[PDB]
Amino acid sequence: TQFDKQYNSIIKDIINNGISDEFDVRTKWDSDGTPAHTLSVISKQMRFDNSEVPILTTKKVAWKTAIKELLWIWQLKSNDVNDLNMMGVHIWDQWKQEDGTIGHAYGFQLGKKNRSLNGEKVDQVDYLLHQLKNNPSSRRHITMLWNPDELDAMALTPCVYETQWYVKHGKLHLEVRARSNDMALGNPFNVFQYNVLQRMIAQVTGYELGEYIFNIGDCHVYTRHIDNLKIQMEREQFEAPELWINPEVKDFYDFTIDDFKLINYKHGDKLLFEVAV
Amino acid sequence: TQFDKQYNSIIKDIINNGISDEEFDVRTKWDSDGTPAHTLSVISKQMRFDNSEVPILTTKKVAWKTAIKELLWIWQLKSNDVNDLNMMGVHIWDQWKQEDGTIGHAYGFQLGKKNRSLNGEKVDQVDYLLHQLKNNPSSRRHITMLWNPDELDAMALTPCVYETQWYVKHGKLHLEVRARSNDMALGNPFNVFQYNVLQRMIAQVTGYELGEYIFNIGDCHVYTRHIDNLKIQMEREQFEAPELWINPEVKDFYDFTIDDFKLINYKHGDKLLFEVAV
Repeated sequence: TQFDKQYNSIIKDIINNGISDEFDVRTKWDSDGTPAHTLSVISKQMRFDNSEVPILTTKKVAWKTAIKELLWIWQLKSNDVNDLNMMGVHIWDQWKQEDGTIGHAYGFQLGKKNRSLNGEKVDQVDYLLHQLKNNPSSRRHITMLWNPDELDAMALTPCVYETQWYVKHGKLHLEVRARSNDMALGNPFNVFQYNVLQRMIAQVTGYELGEYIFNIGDCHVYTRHIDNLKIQMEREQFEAPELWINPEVKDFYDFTIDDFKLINYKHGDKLLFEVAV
Repeated sequence: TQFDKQYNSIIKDIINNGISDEEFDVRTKWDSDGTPAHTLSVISKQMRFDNSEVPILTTKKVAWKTAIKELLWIWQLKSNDVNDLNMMGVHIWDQWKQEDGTIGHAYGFQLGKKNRSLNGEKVDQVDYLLHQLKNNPSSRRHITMLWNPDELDAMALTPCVYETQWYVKHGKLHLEVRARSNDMALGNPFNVFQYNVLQRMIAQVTGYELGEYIFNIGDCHVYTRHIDNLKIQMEREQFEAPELWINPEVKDFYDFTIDDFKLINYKHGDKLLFEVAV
């Protein structure tokens, strides 16, 4: 089910069939100031049966950071970059508002007590966890970050803004969607990132692992990256590593960064891609 | 393209690889005998159309005039009032009206909520979308959302087709919608066609060529009692896709009326009955 396999397939597709954007996108390369151009494809999907962790081996993926951001969003449910800073992460400071938050985005949405459960207002994460055990057959296991009533109050809108869970035959399946995704930098980080969430949720609810589905709306690549991306497609692919999660954790809110450990993560080498600002 | 071919493919997929929910206590029941209405399903299904044909089912008839009427009520009128739908000669939503005659804060109510700031004025999801398609094409945020997290409990009923994403690339306007769950026998044919029409209405009033139409389904299923007829329908003779005519003179989204729509040469199979699940 290798991520390398499907990644390569999409990337190759975008290169030989992508649609170029130039009065469209203004993205000066933070390096020489020149404009960044993309090639994009619409509606792509990668499916994994969870027989292995979906992660890249042709290029190293920052697994630890993926999990720290994940926890900050889903567990702590905060929009405060400070909390994330205390976790040793600084990749969100560029969106830090006056109060240190990112407006009413990401974690803020997950923490709003807007669902009436047993006479009390509960948030999206709580409601879900409860309904996954006490109402598996439901066709409405949905988390939504794209709140239309507050899009203006968000220092930044989410790429991966939704997920739908399904309990089919004792198995927990997860489907997430990214409205936009940078295949070179953002994608690998996000695919692995949400698989961990599935594995976390499945453990605390007591379900076996179902299928993992990642949907991308606007699938794009920066032209400057194409050369390396083509080099990456020739790099050797190894067997997926093993992800260890503390089997003793039974409460979602009890997972810590220490409870996760990737085991035997063999990868390609350094091949960094420039970031466009 | 051809809705019939892709539809049959999903239906057959369900029949052969579906997973039932027979061991669960389901909220759905048969209106006839009250017994639990079980489904058989597949997860994550997508149907893509290049718009060289209007995606419509020919193996049985699709209630196209109601599809469009419903569309106008939700999108154009942005109404949650069932009485407005009644005046259009539709009574299928009557079962869902609360005392106030509205279906709560669902569908049209979300689309008509003035929540986006635009030129020092608050607009709704539809106005904002229309402006942005012309003024800010290429944005990766051309998204409408019916699934409002804050409003979920104040909705008489939760939407199946709850979102859309539009893509303007080289003049062509592309549309991708998503249904969280879709009953393949009764709701799907209706919903798919319905959204294609919305693509055409918008592409006409924004002056874009028709791009791809993509329909994604989360929980793709069929109710167990519908399998024998679905089996029949699959063996039926398919017909050439009809032609949809939309008044070429309408330049504004809100100027459309049901009369501006007319299907020409719509040939289809005989009546197939399907028990209603509640």
